[PDB]
Amino acid sequence: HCEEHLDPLSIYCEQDRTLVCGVCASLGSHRGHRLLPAAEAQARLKTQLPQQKMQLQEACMRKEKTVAVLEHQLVEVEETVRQFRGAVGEQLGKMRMFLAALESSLDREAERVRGDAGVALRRELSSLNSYLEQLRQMEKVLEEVADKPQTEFLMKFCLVTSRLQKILSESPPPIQLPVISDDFKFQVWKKMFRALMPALEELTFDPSSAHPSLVVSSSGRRVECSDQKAPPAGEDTRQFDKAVAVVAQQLLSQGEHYWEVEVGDKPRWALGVMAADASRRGRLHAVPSQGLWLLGLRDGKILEAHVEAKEPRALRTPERPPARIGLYLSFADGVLAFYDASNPDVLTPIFSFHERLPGPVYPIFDVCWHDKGKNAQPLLLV
Amino acid sequence: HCEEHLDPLSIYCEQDRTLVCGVCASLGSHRGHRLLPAAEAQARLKTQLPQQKMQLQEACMRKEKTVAVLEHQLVEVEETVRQFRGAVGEQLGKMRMFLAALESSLDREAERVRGDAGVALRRELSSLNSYLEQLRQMEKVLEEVADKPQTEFLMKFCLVTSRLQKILSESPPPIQLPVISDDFKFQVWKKMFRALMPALEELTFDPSSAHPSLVVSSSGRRVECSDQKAPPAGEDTRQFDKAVAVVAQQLLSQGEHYWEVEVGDKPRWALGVMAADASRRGRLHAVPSQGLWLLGLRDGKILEAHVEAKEPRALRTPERPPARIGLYLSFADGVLAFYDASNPDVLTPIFSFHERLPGPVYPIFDVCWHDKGKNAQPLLLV
Ligand SMILES: [Zn+2]
Ligand SMILES: [Zn+2]
Ligand SMILES: [Zn+2]
Ligand SMILES: [Zn+2]
Repeated sequence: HCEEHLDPLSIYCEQDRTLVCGVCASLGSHRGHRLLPAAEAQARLKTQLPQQKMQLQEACMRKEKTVAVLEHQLVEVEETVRQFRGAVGEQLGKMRMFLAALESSLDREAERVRGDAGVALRRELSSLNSYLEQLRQMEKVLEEVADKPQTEFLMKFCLVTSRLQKILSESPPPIQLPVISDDFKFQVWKKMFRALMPALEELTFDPSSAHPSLVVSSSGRRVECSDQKAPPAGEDTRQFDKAVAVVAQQLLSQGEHYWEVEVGDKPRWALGVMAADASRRGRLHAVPSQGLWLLGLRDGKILEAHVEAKEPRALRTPERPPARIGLYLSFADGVLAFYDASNPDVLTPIFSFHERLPGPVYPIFDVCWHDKGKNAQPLLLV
Repeated sequence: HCEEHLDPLSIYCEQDRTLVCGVCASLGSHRGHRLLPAAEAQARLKTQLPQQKMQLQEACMRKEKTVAVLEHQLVEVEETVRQFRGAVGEQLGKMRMFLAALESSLDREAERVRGDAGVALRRELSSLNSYLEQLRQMEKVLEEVADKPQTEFLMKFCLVTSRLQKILSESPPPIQLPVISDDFKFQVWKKMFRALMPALEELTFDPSSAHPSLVVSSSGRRVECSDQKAPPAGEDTRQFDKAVAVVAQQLLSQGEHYWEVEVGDKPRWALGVMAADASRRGRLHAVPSQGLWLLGLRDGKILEAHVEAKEPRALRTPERPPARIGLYLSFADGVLAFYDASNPDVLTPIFSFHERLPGPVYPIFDVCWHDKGKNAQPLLLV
C-alpha cells in the first residue's frame, strides 16, 4: 500500500513525521532514522488528546472572559455617558430655570405696577370727565338763562356768578418711574455669578465639643461668644483643652454641600480649616501640611494667610470690609468654596487651594477669645 | 309786581347785592342804600360776559392740556413697558441661546465619542466572534478523528496544530474616558465668561495721521515698527510730531460694542483714554479733567494709574505678562470694560471707573518708541 514499495505505511518516523514502509524506513530518505509502530502511535494520540482539549478550552475561556469584560466595560461606559447626560441636563435645569423664573417674576412685578398706575390714571380721567360734564351742562343752562323770558332773565345772574367763582376756588389738586438702563445687563450678570449658588440644605448644630468660652442656644441654631466666667476645660473623646471650638452634627465628607452664614468685623483672631493629621492644642502656629490651615484677621480689614509653607502670607486690602460668607464643599478636585458676598446678590471670589491635598477635614469652628468682651458676634441659619 | 311793594323790581342794590324795586330800594331793607337802573344792568351783563367767558374757557383749556399731557406720558409708559419687555427678551435670547448652542455642541461631541467607542469595540468583538467560530469548526473534526480509518488519523496533526497555536497567540492589546467631574464649576465658568461676549464690531484703521516711522499693512489690520527714518511730516489736527501714533476712521459713540485684540510681549508702554476735544500735539499733554486719563506700565509687569491728582493709584502686581485683551464700550454710565483673555475661553478682569463721564473719545492707542528694536512687535484683530 506504499504505491512505490507496496508495504502499507505502518511505521511513524518521529524524526521526520513520515509514514513509512520497509524500504522507506530502511534507506532512501530515512537511512538512519527512528521507527515507531502504529499501535503505540494510536496510544500516544489517545494520550496527547486530553491536554490539547484542555488547551482549546482554556483558550476559549480566555477569549470568553475578554469578551465579557469588553461588554461589561461597554455597559459601564454607556452608563457613565447616559448618567452625565442626565446630570448635565440637571445643571442646566437649575441655573436656566432659576433665571427664567426670576425674569418672569420681574415681568409680573412690572405688569402689576403698570396696572396700578393705569387704574389710578383712569380714576383721574373719570373725575376730570365728570368736571367737564358739569361744565358743559351748566354752560348750556347759562345759554338758556341768557336767552329765556325777559323779567327772570333780568333777575337770575347772581347764582351762576357765585357758582363760577366758587368752582374756580374749587381748585383741582396738583411720579414713580423706574425705567431700565444699559448697566443692568452687566450688573445682572455679576448677580448671576452670585446666583451660581444652589438652594438651602439640612441645618442642625452639635454643641457636644463646646469648650466653655462661647455660648450656643435657640435649639442649637443661635451661636455667639461672651465671658460668663473662666472655668477650666473639660474633655471628651474628641474634645480639646485650650482650642475652644464647636462642631455641627452633619458629617458627609464626600459629594457636595453648601450654605451661607454671616460674621462681619471682629477685632482680632485666627481660624481656618482642620483635619486630624495635626496637633489640636493651643494657639500655636500650626503647619497646614498636616491639615490645619490658618488665616488671621485684625481691624476687620487686615488678613494674613498662614500658607502651606513656613510663614504667613499678605492679602491685598479689598475696597470694602467683608460682610457675609458662603461655604460649599466637594472632594473630587479639592473643591473648596468659602467666599464673601457682602450683599447676597453680589459676589467676587477670595481664593482657593489649587493644590490637591484631600485631607478629610472635620466641620468644627471657633474664633479667638473675648478679651473683656469685644468678640461677641452671633450666627444662625436660613 | 314786588309782592311786598307791588313795583316791578327794577333797581339793583349793589350795596346789598339784592335785586329790588322802587320802594324796595327806597325803604324796607335798603332805606339808604345804592341803586342801579337794571337796564344798564342788562347792558353790564352783555358787556361783562366776554372776560368771564375767557376765564371759564381757560379753565377748560387747563383741563384739556392736563389730560393730554397725562395721556402722552401714559402712551410713553406703555411704550416703555412693551419695549423693555422686548429688550429683556433680546438679552434672554442672546445669552441663553448662546450657552444652549455650546451645550448642544458638547452633546454632539458626546454622541460621536459614544459612536466611535461602539465602532472600535464592535470591530474587535466581530473579529473575536470569527475567531470563536473558527475554533468551534476546527474542534468539530472530533468525531471523524476519533472514529475514522487508522492511518490518516495517525497522520494528519501537525499543520493544523501549528495554525491553532498561531491564531491563539495573536491577541491584540488595547481607556480614554473623559466623563464630567466637579471641576465643572471652574472650567464651565471660564467658558461661560468666554460666552459672555456680544457680537464683533467694525474695525478699520486710518493712516491719515500716521507719523512716518512705523508701518501698517494687511488691509489696514496688521501694524508693526521699523526705522527707515523719522522725519516730522506735514501735521494735521490729530497728527503728531515726536509721539508717533495713528488713528482709526470709525467713530460710533453710541450703543454697546465689543471686540478682541492681542498684545504679546512689549518692553514698556502707557495707555488710557483720549478725546478729540482736547490737544493732540507734541508729547500728548493729556488733561484727565477732559477725559484724557493716563496709566503707565514698565518692565512688562508694573502698571500705575495716574489720577489727575498727587498720588496715582496702585494695581497689584500681576503674575503674568499680558497675552490678549477684550474691550467693551457702552454709553449709559460710561461703561468701560477691558479684560485679559490669554486664550479666548479664559478671562481675568482688571478694574473700572464707576463714575459717569460721557467724554466723547477718539479711538487711538500707541506704544513708546522703538528703543533698540525691542518695540517692533505687530498687531492684528480676531
Ligand atoms: Zn516505501
Ligand atoms: Zn526519516
Ligand atoms: Zn319792593
Ligand atoms: Zn340795600
